[PDB]
Amino acid sequence: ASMRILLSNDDGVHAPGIQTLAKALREFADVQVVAPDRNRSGASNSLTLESSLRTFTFDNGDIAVQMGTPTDCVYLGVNALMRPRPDIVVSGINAGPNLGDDVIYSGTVAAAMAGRHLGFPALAVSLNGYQHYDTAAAVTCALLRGLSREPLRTGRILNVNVPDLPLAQVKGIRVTRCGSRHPADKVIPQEDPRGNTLYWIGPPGDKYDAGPDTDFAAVDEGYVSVTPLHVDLTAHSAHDVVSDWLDSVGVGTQW
Amino acid sequence: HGMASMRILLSNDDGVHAPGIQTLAKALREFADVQVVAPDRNRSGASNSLTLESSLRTFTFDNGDIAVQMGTPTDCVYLGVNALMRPRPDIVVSGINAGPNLGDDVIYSGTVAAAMAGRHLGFPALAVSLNGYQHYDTAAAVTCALLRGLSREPLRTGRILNVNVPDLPLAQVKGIRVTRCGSRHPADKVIPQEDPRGNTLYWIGPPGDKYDAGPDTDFAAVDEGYVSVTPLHVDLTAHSAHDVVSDWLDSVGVGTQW
Ligand SMILES: [Mg+2]
Ligand SMILES: [Mg+2]
Repeated sequence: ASMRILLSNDDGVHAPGIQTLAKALREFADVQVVAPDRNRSGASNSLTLESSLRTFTFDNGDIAVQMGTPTDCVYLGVNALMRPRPDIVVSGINAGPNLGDDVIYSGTVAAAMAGRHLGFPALAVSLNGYQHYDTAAAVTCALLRGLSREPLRTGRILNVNVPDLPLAQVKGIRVTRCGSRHPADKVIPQEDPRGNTLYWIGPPGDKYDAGPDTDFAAVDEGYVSVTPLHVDLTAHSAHDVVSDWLDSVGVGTQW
Repeated sequence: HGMASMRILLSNDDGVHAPGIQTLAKALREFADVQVVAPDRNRSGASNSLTLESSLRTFTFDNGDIAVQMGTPTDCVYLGVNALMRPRPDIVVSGINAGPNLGDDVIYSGTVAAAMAGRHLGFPALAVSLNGYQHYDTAAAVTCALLRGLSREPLRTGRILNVNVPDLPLAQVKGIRVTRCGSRHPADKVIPQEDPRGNTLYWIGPPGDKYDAGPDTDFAAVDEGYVSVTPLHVDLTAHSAHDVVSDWLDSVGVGTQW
């Protein structure tokens, strides 16, 4: 009768986002934290395959995985560290948005995606700023109460982006689709003291597809954005064009 | 016709030293202008990860190959396209990977991620994976064929092609199928291993069993000795769930007062 939540993030176990959320969730749910030991923004859906992973348990039960990715954390949490397995994965609250085509790089999104085969759809929660963690926590709690009110029948992952506003100013929720950007192109070089050039990944590309039905627009307008995600990367609409193309260029056929 | 008619950024996730990338490099160099930009070590499992908290250093080998030190496959393509290469590449080719990248494994794949990073270029990017370790020459011939195809006629729709090659002599490959990604059961094994001081450390276990591996899937194509070609995109939206999620929110009163 009580929800059992595996809580992770990509900011790391000590981040205000995850700690604020953990506090809110523990009011009405059982919560196990399994999270990276440090900041893994940009970890996307990476997994540690070449080495075994070391865990550390804090006094309050929180588990940190040393050099663990967000996916590593959920993998260990679901398969080894929680008995019995969790009802759900919640990942967040992230410091900063996970919108549009940025989502494939997101560690926060990835931890949620790793929980896609559990009893409840996974939640990835990101704040569009750094101030109103309480607002994002309230939205998450509402969603979780929601999921115990009626089953959500389709969608294994919800990507939630919350405006960085006091709760009273959040206008509502929009169900959205992922927008997109032009390709990022600006690298930031910086010389080391020996005059060798090192390279920083620069800013994202300008918004391309950010119209009224997108996650970008919803957040800009002061709404919580909720996008259902899946892991199928197939571009189904391209099927026939590719097939005809192959025949036309004679690849895979003699004639 | 043409020893260097196409400019290729060649990357992988196994790293610059991998036989799969070196075999492919030799094959591509017969007709293309090839620049290798790849990880300095095996980054299998790197998915679409990228380095944000630190700057990246490059290392150039004697043959002109570039490794990005501690670089992920996405780092390599991002840097290769945006800073390192002149002229810029016409296309990204990622591979040949030692091992399959099929079904829902693709989102965790460093090989696929490199190709995905080149999706905005003149030609659609290729990720190329061999279903095993032996017949790199087979995967190379298949890759060369696709590239020659792209120079004969441009591909209209589809920005990334995920190519899986059966580990067979070329003569035994039956043909080519355009496929969709299948999917697996979740991996569920954790392999514990005590360190010298008695601490338990954990290894990620093997992939789950195939779940969706029917006749239209990448899994089935490879299993019956065909090259699988799946067009991929980066849009993670489950568009078919939109109405269900909307109706659901309303029915549970989340986001509305009533
Ligand atoms: Mg983060
Ligand atoms: Mg690999």
